[PDB]
Amino acid sequence: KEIPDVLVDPRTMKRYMRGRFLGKGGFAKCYEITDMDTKEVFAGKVVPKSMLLKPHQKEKMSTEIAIHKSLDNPHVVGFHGFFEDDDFVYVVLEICRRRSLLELHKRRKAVTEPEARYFMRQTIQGVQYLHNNRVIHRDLKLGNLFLNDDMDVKIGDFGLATKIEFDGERKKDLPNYIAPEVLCKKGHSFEVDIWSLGCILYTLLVGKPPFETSCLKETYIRIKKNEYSVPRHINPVASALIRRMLHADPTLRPSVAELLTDEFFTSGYAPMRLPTSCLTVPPR
Ligand SMILES: COc1cc(C(=O)NC2CCN(C)CC2)ccc1Nc1cc2c(cn1)c(C)nn2-c1cc(Cl)cc(-c2ccccc2C(N)=O)c1
Repeated sequence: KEIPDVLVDPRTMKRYMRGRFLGKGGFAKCYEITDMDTKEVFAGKVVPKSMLLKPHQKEKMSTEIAIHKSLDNPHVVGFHGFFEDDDFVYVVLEICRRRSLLELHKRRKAVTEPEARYFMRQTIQGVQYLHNNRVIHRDLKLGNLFLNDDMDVKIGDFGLATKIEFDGERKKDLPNYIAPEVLCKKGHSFEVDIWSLGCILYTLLVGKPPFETSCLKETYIRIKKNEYSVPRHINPVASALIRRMLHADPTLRPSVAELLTDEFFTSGYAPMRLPTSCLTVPPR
């Protein structure tokens, strides 16, 4: 079914002109949308109701919107309202004009140490806010680390995110870099996100995923067993941090707060801004 050229809500009663198709994710298709009065530009996820004909799936999306709406941080995707007409359910989000950290990784392979510091730093900051407000992301990947014209990392996609309700809650229900305890159904918590970060750091510094195999089932074996190695070519202080962040036992992975203070960040060069050049070539 045809998607409207102009998107109006009812709510805020603003008109959104559907512009260039940016891409797709699952059932969602994302278009660049411009505010018809203010000319301000946003990135609107478009989901058809036909995708959420089930009440079960319809929840997962209204769980996600619930959490995202409450968020407000320079390292999280700005949530800017949601609405629906009869055919589609729309979500209006912060435009990130430099794709994600994936497209960067694929085009760059291994990035330099001082870069990964900059990207980790920023990502871990937004992960902190998330944890401070009692949220777990649970599907942290390079495709979720969005970049804008300033090269700022801005965490997105909460389709597998939950918010903890009581003190020491352990979650059992239900992703890319899933932790061992997510697999063994032993019950997960805040420390699954640290594992994703440990992975991301690896993937960045090394140039390939740590549990990267051709077969899907093979991957799940690799993780459970704790089957990885950091190539000798990596800085010891960096491999060290990587190894802690990937520890088998959840209760020994570093806390979000303990990450920033770690030698890795505080030992070598850590630039405060990166040029757009980095999207294709190493910085000089
Ligand atoms: C303006 O900067 C952008 C350029 C491009 C780009 O280079 N597109 C090319 C893709 C291939 N086609 C053939 C030509 C155009 C994509 C997204 C941009 N910006 C952007 C995207 C955003 C957001 C904010 N800003 C938010 C918030 N969400 N998304 C978002 C969300 C989901 Cl679910 C999908 C996708 C998506 C768009 C394309 C490919 C892949 C994906 C993908 N699956 O991640 C994007």
